[PDB]
Amino acid sequence: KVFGRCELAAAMKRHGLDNYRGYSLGNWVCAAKFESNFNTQATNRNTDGSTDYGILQINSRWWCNDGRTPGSRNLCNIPCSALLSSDITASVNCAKKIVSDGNGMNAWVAWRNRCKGTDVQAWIRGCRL
Ligand code: NA
Repeated sequence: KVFGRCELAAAMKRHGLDNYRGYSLGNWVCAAKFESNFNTQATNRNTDGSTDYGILQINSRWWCNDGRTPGSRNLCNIPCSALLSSDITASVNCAKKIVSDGNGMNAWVAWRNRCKGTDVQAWIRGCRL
């Protein structure tokens, strides 16, 4: 599923991401824009053999099982395919664990490089929230 900007903002707010660990909803929408272009089915293979999955490009090295990332963990206790669903529940629940990990949203390269320090509220501007 490819979400609209305001459609994703509404879904993330319903699932409790607005101000989760102090990160405003615009931070999460900005991260999803630059990680996946709002596409739940996005996948990207990394140099280390791990893969990034879904709207927030969550990595198989630590967070999910994809059956082909040797010596990796599954800290969200999910198959990586769960992160590709039209329903963002699994991605949101796993993102909450990731952002609690120590480096906050710096865990998302696209957030650090393209969202951090910018007018992230622009990403929810005009939305009926
Ligand atoms: Na894994």
